[PDB]
Amino acid sequence: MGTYKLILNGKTLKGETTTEAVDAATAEKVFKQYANDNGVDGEWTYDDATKTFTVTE
Repeated sequence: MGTYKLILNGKTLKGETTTEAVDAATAEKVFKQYANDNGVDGEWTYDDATKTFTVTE
């Protein structure tokens, strides 16, 4: 597997968490719960080189 670094990059608040899965779609699907619960809903963009997945709002 690979560890995806979730970075909440919002217009009011931010967050930083980490979760590993077989693919990007699982990282996104799972973290969306927390993202919207925390108050961030934006553009989900991934970088496999850095293993980062930023939600920019």
